[PDB]
Amino acid sequence: KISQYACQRRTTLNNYNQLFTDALDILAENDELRENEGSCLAFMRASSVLKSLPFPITSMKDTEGIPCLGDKVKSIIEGIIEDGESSEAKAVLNDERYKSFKLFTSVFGVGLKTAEKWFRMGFRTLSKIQSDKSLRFTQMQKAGFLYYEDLVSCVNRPEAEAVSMLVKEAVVTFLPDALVTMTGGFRRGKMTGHDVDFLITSPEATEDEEQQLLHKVTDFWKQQGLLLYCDILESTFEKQPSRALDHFQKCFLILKLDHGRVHEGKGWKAIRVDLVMCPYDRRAFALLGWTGSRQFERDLRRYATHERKMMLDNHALYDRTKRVFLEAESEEEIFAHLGLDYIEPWERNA
DNA sequence: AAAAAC
DNA sequence: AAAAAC
DNA sequence: TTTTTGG
Ligand SMILES: [Mg+2]
Ligand code: NA
Repeated sequence: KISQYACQRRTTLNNYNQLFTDALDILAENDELRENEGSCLAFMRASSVLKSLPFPITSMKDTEGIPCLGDKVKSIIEGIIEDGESSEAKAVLNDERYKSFKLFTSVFGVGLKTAEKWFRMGFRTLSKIQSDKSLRFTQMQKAGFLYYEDLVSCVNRPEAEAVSMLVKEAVVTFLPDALVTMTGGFRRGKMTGHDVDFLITSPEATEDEEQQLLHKVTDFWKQQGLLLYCDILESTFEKQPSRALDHFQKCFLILKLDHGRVHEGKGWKAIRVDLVMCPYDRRAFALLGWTGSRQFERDLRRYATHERKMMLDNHALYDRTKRVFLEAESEEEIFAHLGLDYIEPWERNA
């Protein structure tokens, strides 16, 4: 029997139903842009269960017993089996509101609100936006346009590994005992990604040392002419669990990666890097949260509430019946507390 | 406000 | 048919 | 959009 929760499935990078999940991913993106939460969530769950399957869907009998697939999803599956394409998703791909949303949000610093504001102002290309004498861009959007070609072209495992070394070298200069862990998609065994995420924690660090680290590291890169963009968000952490973002201290950077650190034109590459500074006692929760994937986390939180009367987030796990916070030194302990079998990072690609 | 994250 | 999906 | 409706 296949579970409706991504956290009770193994989802590797081997997808047998990519023609189906591409269509569902487009329809989900279309409902996410039109804000429609309900439909959007059902398509992501459908697309997610299909990625977990150890076989391709060739007939409608192949959908029997698979959760998450209702009358609409089955109609899209039946459409792809017949013509080999989705008329529903092809419609969305030719739709100007989607093309424009996909294009505008692809800029670093432009989200759903700016993309819609621009689409309603009659804009359809990034060229017309930059040429427009009236528009005023945020320091973030100015960075996003200035390094667009570098950011829109995915980062790879040699580059991510070159960034990891660079991050580690900067951190251990200020905190020798610091543990730096590459999270996100790369930790899930991905070959490519848009950014490289990191989790920094230090057992021997003082409270002042934890707060001043991201400033010490970013100014160090600024002095070396490597910092292209920087935004440090201060910690709001305590801790009341609620039914988003993390309260950990973090920063969103664009780093200059010299080609000589990887194995040309510029001699460097603009790379989007996220650094998350977390207290040592909360490290497993932060590592479980920043590893992802989005759907895996959503289902970990969903399973915890609905099947266990527990509240999980990036900071802690709370048992609602025992009225106590559950302590964990590893991701394996969080899974244990939840009553789940451990899922390896490269099996969380839901 | 809006954006940045899995 | 109506509602909640954390 | 899917699921649940006294499961
Ligand atoms: Mg990432
Ligand atoms: Na964006």
